[PDB]
Amino acid sequence: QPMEEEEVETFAFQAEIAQLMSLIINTFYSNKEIFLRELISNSSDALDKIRYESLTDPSKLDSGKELHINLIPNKQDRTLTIVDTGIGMTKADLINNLGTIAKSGTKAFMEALQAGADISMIGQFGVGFYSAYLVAEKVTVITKHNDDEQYAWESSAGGSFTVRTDTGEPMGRGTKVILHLKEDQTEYLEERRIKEIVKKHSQFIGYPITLFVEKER
Repeated sequence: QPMEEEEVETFAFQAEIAQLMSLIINTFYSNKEIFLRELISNSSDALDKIRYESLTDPSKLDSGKELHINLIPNKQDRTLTIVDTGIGMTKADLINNLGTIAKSGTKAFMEALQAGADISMIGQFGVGFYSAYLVAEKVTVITKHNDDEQYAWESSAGGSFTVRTDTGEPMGRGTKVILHLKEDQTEYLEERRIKEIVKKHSQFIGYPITLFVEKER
């Protein structure tokens, strides 16, 4: 059949974000497990936004009433996926919030980290997303907001990310963060380890969380 075409938009990370990513990637931190707490917290926040929005306008849940979080480890692909049915992101929200716009806490957080702060402090500085890079060599974010189409963001750091219209599995609404794990971080695909960390750091959450455990492949 003829050659297909797809548009891709490649963006440069804001300089301090790029520096933070570099620091996260290329420096040893213990306690890397907090990446999961941070992504769950972001899903919980996203779920809060759609829940409150929907109080006033219940048609915001036409894209699905269930408000929850699924964790999906895949040993074959070496990916841990965190899926929520939260508000999601429009394409503008995605490009804005995940890389191009300076974030208030980047500078202060890098100074803290160097000065010896535990990486666990990252969430307090509003840049918790980037803790993904403690364990993942590449992150893909799939997102669908009621007001826009489904988009895929991805980055392996190196100072750039891409956004394109997602040609993968449509979602009704929410965000899916796919962590392509580093070879030495595969413990985060083990159900016992995931359960240990969720229990330890994510007892707060306010929505149902479900771990899907693979039994065939």
